[PDB]
Amino acid sequence: VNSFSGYLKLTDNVYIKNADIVEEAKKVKPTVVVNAANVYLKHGGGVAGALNKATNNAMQVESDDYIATNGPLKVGGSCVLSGHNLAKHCLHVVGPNVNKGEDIQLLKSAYENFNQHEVLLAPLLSAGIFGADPIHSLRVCVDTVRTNVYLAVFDKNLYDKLVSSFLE
Ligand SMILES: Nc1ncnc2c1ncn2[C@@H]1O[C@H](COP(=O)(O)OP(=O)(O)OC[C@H]2O[C@H](Oc3ccc4c(C(F)(F)F)cc(=O)oc4c3)[C@H](O)[C@@H]2O)[C@@H](O)[C@H]1O
Repeated sequence: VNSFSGYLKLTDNVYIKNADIVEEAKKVKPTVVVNAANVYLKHGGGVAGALNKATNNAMQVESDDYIATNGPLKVGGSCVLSGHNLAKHCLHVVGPNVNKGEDIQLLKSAYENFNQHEVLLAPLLSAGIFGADPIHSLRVCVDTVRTNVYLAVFDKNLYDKLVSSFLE
């Protein structure tokens, strides 16, 4: 249905809201919801952990099946799997793990996957356990994605810092 509302428009195509991406998915019912994944699609926490939990582990079983057939993803790569009860499709995207020393330029490649989809509900890739600077991730998203991206930022403190950092 893609009935997004409450988002602050940052650019022609990038929108931001302070919300839980799970809550937004069940209110919006988007065509595509983005997961901030690892290369093994092991959904152990953060966005992935919340999305998986909202699918009742169904997302995890499907993801294991994908990994069993294709093997781990590449950092910066993606794969289109089922959205289950949250969306039509889930676009799993692997941002770089900057904490481990992975190349942050792979964050451009990660966001580039967004361009194959007309509208996405998405988180800030690599901005959590992967330790990428939140402002930088939003900048690469803005500089990279040309389709319509609705970013759900769970943390209010981070949301206010991104809005003022961008719209100011
Ligand atoms: N519900 C939400 N809705 C909207 N936005 C949200 C939401 N929740 C977070 N964000 C925000 O999204 C942005 C991205 O953060 P993420 O950490 O989800 O993604 P990432 O940085 O690209 O790293 C990718 C990895 O994370 C996941 O693995 C883990 C594993 C363990 C933990 C643990 C702990 F078990 F070790 F303790 C604590 C923890 O907090 O997170 C983990 C992530 C996933 O399997 C992948 O391997 C941040 O700005 C965050 O603040």
